[PDB]
Amino acid sequence: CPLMVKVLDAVRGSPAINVAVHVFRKAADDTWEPFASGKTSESGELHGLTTEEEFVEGIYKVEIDTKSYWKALGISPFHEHAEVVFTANDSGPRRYTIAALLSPYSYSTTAVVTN
Amino acid sequence: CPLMVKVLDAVRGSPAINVAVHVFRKAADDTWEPFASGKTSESGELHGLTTEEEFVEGIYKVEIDTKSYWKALGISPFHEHAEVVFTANDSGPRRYTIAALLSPYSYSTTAVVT
Amino acid sequence: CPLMVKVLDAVRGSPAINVAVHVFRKAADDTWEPFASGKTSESGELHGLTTEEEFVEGIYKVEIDTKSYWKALGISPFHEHAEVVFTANDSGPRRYTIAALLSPYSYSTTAVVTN
Amino acid sequence: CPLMVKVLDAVRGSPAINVAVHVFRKAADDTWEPFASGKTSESGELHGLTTEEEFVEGIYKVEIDTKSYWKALGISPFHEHAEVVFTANDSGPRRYTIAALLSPYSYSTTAVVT
Ligand SMILES: O=C(O)c1ccc(-c2ccc(OCCCCOc3ccc(Nc4ccccc4C(=O)O)cc3)cc2)cc1
Repeated sequence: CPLMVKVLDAVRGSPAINVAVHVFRKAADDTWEPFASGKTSESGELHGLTTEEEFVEGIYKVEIDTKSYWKALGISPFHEHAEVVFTANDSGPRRYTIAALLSPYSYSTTAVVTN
Repeated sequence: CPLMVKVLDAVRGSPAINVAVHVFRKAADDTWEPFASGKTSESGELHGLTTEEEFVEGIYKVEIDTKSYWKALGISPFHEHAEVVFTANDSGPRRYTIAALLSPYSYSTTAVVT
Repeated sequence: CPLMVKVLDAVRGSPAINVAVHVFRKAADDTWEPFASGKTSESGELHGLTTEEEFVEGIYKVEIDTKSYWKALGISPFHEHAEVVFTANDSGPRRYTIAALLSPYSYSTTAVVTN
Repeated sequence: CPLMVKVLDAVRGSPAINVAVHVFRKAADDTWEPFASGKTSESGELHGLTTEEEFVEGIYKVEIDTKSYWKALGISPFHEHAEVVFTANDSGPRRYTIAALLSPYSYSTTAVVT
C-alpha cells in the first residue's frame, strides 16, 4: 500500500505501539480535510491507511499523536504532535513510508519514497 | 529571551542560514495567530523573537520554511515546511530552545528547556 | 535472527543500499575480535549476520561503514564510520535491530531490543 | 578553539551536564592516543579541549561516556558509550562542533564545521 508509518521509541528501545496517526489532505478551499487514520501495531507499523486509487496527488499532512502516546504511558512530553507535510504523487504514484523516532523532548521523521 | 530557534544542515555540516521561521500562538477559537518571526542568522540561530512579558502559557507553533532553504541550494526537498507545536508551561524552566536538524527527506527537532 | 541492521538515507529518501557492516565482539584479552560482516540489501536491511547459538553474551561493536557508503556515491562525508557498542544477551537471548539514519555530516542510531 | 562538543538529553529536554568526554588522535601504528578530555558544563558544552596549534590534520575519536550519564539518573541504557570518529581537514572550515543528542536506546550526532 502507498502510505505507511513506522514509529520507534528511543527511551524503551522498542516499537512505539498504539500511536494514533491522522492523515489530512489539503482541499480546494485550502482547509485540511480528513483523509485517513489508524494506529500503530505491536510492530510499531501502520498499514492500510489508503489505496492507490484514493491516494491521489495532493498536499498531505501526517499527524502523529505523540502527546497522546506519551500521556497514555503516563509521561509528560514536550510536543503536541509530530507533523509531516508533503506533496505526494506529483510525478506519478509513489510509495511513501514515514519513519519516526520518539523521545519525550525530541522527535525525528524521515521519508522513504519508492517507485 | 524565553524562545530561541536554532537550525542545522546535516548535508553540508553547517548552520542553516537565512531560514525563515514563523511563530504562532493558538487563539481561543483554535486558529493560529501570528506571534513572531525572523530569519536565522549566520550561526543558524534566531534570537529576539519575543520577551518574557509577551510569551505567556499556551500552545505555540514554530514553522520553519525548509522548502525554500533547500530549493535555494538547488535541492528538491520532501517537506513543505517543518512544524514544531508545543505547550509553553510556567511550571518548570523558563527558556525554550527549539533545535532543528535538516536533511532533504528528514527533519529532527529537540527542545532544551532551562 | 538475533542481530539485524537497517539503514536509511536522509538525503535521497531511500534505503541505504550496499552499506558494509562489520561486527566485532570483545574477547577475553580485551581486543575487538571479528564476529560477522555483511552489507545492506536493496531494502536497506542486513539479515543473516549470526545465529542464536553463536550470538552469545558479550560486548559487541557494530561498525557501519558510512564513509565507504558516501564515497561510493562520490560524496565527501564527515565521519569515518558509525560505531554501535553494546552489551548483548546478558539477561538471556534477545533480538537486536540497529536502525540508522545517514546524512553526510550526521548519523543517528537506535536499538530495538525484543524478547 | 577548533573543537567543541555539545551534548543534549532528549528525555529530559536539557543539556546533558557533567558528561565525560575523551578525545583521541590516531597514531601511525593505528592506536588511539589520548589527546584531550573534559566534562560537559551546565550548558552541556565542553570548551577549551584543544588549540589550533595542537589540533593538526588527522583522524580523531570523540568518546562520550553516555552509560555513566544514564546510570546516574537511574536509567539502564543500551550503549557502552557513544563514539564519533572523523578526519580533521584543513581544506575548508576551521572550527568543528560535534553535537550529540542522547536517549537511553539512541544517539545521534552531527558536525557543524564553520
Ligand atoms: O544547540 C546545538 O547547537 C545543537 C546542535 C545539534 C543538535 C542535534 C543533534 C543531533 C540530532 O539528531 C536528530 C535525530 C536522529 C534522526 O532520527 C532517526 C533515527 C533513526 C531512524 N530509523 C528508523 C525509524 C523507524 C523505522 C525504521 C527506521 C530504519 O529502517 O532505519 C529514523 C530517524 C538533532 C539535533 C542539537 C542541538
